[PDB]
Amino acid sequence: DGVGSSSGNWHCDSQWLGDRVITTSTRTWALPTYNNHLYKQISNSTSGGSSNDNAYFGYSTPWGYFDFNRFHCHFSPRDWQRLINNNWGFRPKRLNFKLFNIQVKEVTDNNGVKTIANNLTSTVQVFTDSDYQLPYVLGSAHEGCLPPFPADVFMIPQYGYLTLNDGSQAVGRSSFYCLEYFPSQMLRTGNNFQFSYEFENVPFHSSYAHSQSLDRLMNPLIDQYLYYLSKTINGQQTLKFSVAGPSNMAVQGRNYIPGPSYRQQRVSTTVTQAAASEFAWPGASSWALNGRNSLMNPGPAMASHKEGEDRFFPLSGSLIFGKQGTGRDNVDADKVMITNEEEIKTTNPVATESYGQVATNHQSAQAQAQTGWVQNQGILPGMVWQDRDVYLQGPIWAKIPHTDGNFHPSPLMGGFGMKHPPPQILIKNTPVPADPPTAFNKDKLNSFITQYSTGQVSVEIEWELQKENSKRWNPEIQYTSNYYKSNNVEFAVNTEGVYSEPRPIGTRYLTRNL
Amino acid sequence: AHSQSLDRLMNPLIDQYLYYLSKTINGQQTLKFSVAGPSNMAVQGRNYIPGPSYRQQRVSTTVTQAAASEFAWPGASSWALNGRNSLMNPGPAMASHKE
Amino acid sequence: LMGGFGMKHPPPQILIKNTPVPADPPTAFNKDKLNSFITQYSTGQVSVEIEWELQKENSKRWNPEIQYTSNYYKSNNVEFAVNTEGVYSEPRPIGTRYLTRNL
Repeated sequence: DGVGSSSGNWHCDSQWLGDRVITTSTRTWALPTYNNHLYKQISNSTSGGSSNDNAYFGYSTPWGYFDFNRFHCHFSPRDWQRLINNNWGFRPKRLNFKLFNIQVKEVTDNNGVKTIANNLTSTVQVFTDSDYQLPYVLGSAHEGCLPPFPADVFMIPQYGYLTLNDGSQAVGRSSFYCLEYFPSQMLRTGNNFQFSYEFENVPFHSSYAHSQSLDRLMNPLIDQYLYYLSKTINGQQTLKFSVAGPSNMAVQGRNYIPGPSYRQQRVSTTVTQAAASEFAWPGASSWALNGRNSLMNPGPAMASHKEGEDRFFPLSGSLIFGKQGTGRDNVDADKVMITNEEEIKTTNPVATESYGQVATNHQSAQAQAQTGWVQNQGILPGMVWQDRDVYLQGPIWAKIPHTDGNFHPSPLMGGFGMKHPPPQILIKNTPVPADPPTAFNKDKLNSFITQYSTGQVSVEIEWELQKENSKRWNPEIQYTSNYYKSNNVEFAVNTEGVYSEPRPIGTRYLTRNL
Repeated sequence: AHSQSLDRLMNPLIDQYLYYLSKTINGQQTLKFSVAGPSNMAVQGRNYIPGPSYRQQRVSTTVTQAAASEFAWPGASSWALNGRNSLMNPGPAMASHKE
Repeated sequence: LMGGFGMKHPPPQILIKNTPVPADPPTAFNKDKLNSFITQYSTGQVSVEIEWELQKENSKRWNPEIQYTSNYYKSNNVEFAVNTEGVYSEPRPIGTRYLTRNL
């Protein structure tokens, strides 16, 4: 429109209908100039790294991008509490995104002092990768998302991507992408940008915990009409059979079995434990691709620990969040928040235990029957399992890789897997050259006016709800704040205005039968 | 042919908001955690993992290699059906060799 | 208890704030919330119009009523006016109960 007219209003609210909840969040963003308007080839050689498992090749772009792939970007703690305490499931339906109130500033430095002024004629470029023609980086748990607290002003992360690499070198199959080779809208201070997106059909997330275990689905009062091998010896091959009943539930015939497993090493959170060695990488569970070892993290959805063993967690089978103010490198256990998936112990195997035992020979009068531990078990017919729970500060969705085949493409870090997820939204400040020389020079200009941009961003997502119809008589487990006095209110600001999330919040508090 | 690898789908410029177990000992169970970022891509959390496998024995096409035994059948990867051994051929789709 | 009209739904609170305008951010991404802002303030005009309903007096009282009135006697300043330095002052509290009616 014009310089003196706002191009949008501040929309931040949650609307709770019967089977739907609509979340709207608005944030103020700041966008600097990245790479000084240049594309730069990057690799482990340019970052000084030399281990082959950490080798890479790719490019850093002068473009930024908008990321809102975390639940706390849309749900307040109270809204999250309502969702998890009142619904058996939820899933995103549609998306509305807006950019408005664009403000481009120029920075001039004379001597140790910088002056900031408006550049009303400068432009900012925005486009969406609706055709998914660029590498998708929103499927990784990267920082730079919209802040959970609406009052926080955030910096737009720089967009970068990786391609095929051989050590620090590239190959002929490696691809280079120029983001200026895409049509993009150019916005001055009076312009705004908006688009709508429809989520593809995805299953409802399981925001419930099973009230029954897979091995306890039988009637505890009635025998089965099936027999099991009880005895074998007299005290001669004396085969004896008995009815499987309530007194021996472990040997009863069952129609379904627990889901797959990929065993994790076990770590205790108890201080004054002596470790026998440094094992964080040597003892790690891991998968190899083209000679590169990657850590299995978080791996298949498995129960974090057995009943009563909350002190143990899988070495890399659980999401680890950092508390507010936590450092980047080598922080203590009390500075991080270790999530656990104990709710899925009713259907999924324990992460730090073998799946089971399998016969490994033919027993005879000369050879005793032998069994072997199954540390990793693939998918078998009749298996049932629960996917990893999602969290308030955890990811929402991920892009299913474009491959010939996949099985249960639920993101392993939690969330909804989609072939066509919300498109990447890329933003960049248009370069503004400084005064050029009065004589023609064919070289590309390298002198630009120092600029940055700021504005507001709004994203609205409609969520579909799956209401609970339980006939359970006794009250359910519910997420609740603790009344006991404390120096600060949980999920609030401190005396210095710092917002903090004191604990990870799952979704599985209500119960339903298996 | 894919222009990206499954273990290199992250942004090479931005850290993850997830932590991994870095250290354990002092040099006492001293648990230490660090942010998974571009400097250590191998330990970053990932949503998808490579497909299944059924390991094959490795053969070199280079002449003047000495083999330790006749292994074309004894070293073979194989599946059994009703007491009959059949060669795993060509088996699951797997990369023929490393880079 | 301090005087006035009690309402379950009084005039709503009107809240106003200057939108923060960040200063120049660093050229390398940092996940922390921005703490460098351009120093700003805002000014403008505000208008409020209120319609009041009146209850007229229908007294049959014969003698004149008590009325609030200014005092004619000379003074250095006019009551409810500005001083020589332009300072406006309210010299006394003024109630509302001067007219009379039967009990």
